[PDB]
Amino acid sequence: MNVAVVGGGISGLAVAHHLRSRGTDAVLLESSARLGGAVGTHALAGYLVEQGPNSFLDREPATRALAAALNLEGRIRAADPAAKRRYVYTRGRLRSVPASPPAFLASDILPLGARLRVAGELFSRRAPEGVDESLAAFGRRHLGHRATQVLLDAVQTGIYAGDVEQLSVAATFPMLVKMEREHRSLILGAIRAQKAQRQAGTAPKLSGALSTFDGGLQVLIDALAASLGDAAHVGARVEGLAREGWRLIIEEHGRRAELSVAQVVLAAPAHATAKLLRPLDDALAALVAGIAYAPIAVVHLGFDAGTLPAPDGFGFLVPAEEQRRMLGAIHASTTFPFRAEGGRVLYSCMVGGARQPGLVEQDEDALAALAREELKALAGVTARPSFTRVFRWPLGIPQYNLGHLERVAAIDAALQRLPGLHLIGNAYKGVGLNDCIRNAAQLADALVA
Ligand SMILES: Cc1cc2nc3c(=O)[nH]c(=O)nc-3n(C[C@H](O)[C@H](O)[C@H](O)COP(=O)(O)OP(=O)(O)OC[C@H]3O[C@@H](n4cnc5c(N)ncnc54)[C@H](O)[C@@H]3O)c2cc1C
Ligand SMILES: O=C(O)c1cc(Oc2ccc(C(F)(F)F)cc2Cl)ccc1[N+](=O)[O-]
Repeated sequence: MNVAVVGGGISGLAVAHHLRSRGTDAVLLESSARLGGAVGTHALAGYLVEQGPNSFLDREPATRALAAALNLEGRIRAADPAAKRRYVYTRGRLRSVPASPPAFLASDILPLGARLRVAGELFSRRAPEGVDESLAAFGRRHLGHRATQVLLDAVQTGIYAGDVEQLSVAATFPMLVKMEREHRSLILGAIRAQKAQRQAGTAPKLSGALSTFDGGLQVLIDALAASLGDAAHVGARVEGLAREGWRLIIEEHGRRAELSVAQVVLAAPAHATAKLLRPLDDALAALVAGIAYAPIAVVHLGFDAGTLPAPDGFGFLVPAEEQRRMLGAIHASTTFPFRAEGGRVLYSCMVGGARQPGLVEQDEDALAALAREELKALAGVTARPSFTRVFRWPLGIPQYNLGHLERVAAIDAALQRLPGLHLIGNAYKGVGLNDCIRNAAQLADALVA
């Protein structure tokens, strides 16, 4: 009858909520003093600043179903007035990322032969057979070297803070690999997909717009916390589990307690879930423990109204070949004007990632100085900030590197030999908010069986 959920980030919260909304009592245990995990918005100095995540793409049904179940649909906010441009630092300046194929062919984002080579994606050679090919290898084959170096590397940085040479395209971009399987060429697949839809409606159509909530993504967290209420325990570290069924040893209020449930859902990060799995299956815990994370810091810089202009666009990204100490920045106030009061301008700068993890081990003063130097060199920002807030995440973002899918497949096969045990979270089948929520609901539905 009962389920324990371990971990209270978006995945754990969404699993417990979906179980309870279908009449399965779930208890959730969070080791921290607060729910949310990576998600957290802070009201400071006239800003709403985001701990980690800033937005979701309003294209996932599960996230809309969850907002509806939580009476949040009217609190969903779209991606700013202007602010539809993306920039990439390449060849000495911030350069606008073209949004259409005709704008791309006329653009200076890449040299002429390299743009012509992107059009030659029509003639892409077959994928290597039976090979878990990298993102960078995938790009060279489809796009050319220049487009991969600067453009695909940028896209990858904004989502995973990873290494383009190490990421599995099949794990990181399932839909690109599927289109490749069906159509070889991505351009061909798109032409054909447009033909298909243009040949022949109850619920409203999802815009795919870059979205958040009126008070940040904290609104979603506060709402899950209020929905679960007593069923979700804060400052409850799980330090053991074993068969009996399933018994959890919990450390709440500085003391030991025990809990007995029919089924356990582990929604903690790979390193923490591996620690719990070790006494049950050493080989399984090693698989789980082998999932790499990339460290990441966010440096928020607030500016008094008038001291600099409002930066155009959602933000910018910087390719690894540029050999810079910053990954990119939002443009938080341009994108979402409600997250800053009285004309104040907020940048949220991202530092670290897979290729420079050591920068995240620096102190906040040094990270703020780094962000200011880089923002000067790349964006031309000379003004002095009146606000500074640094968050460091050095358990960082899961890296779906070569061999990831076969790892997760072997993680799944080991879980079958352990009835009533289940994994969920950003480590396995999707890093983003939307993936976590969709995967969370899908597990919850399958448990009521
Ligand atoms: C800076 C950055 C920017 C991001 N931007 C975006 C973006 O804008 N869009 C997007 O879609 N995604 C974004 N993400 C990714 C996304 O936010 C995360 O993948 C997601 O929030 C992770 O949720 P989770 O529930 O799976 O894990 P977590 O949030 O890490 O939650 C796991 C929880 O389990 C707890 N725990 C660990 N051990 C125990 C224990 N033994 N007992 C009890 N509890 C335990 C931890 O305290 C933690 O709170 C971003 C991430 C980073 C950090
Ligand atoms: O969403 C992006 O792709 C984007 C992300 C940025 O910052 C990050 C946000 C989140 C992460 C994450 F998720 F990897 F932690 C990395 C970075 Cl560099 C900056 C700029 C952009 N952009 O499109 O112009």
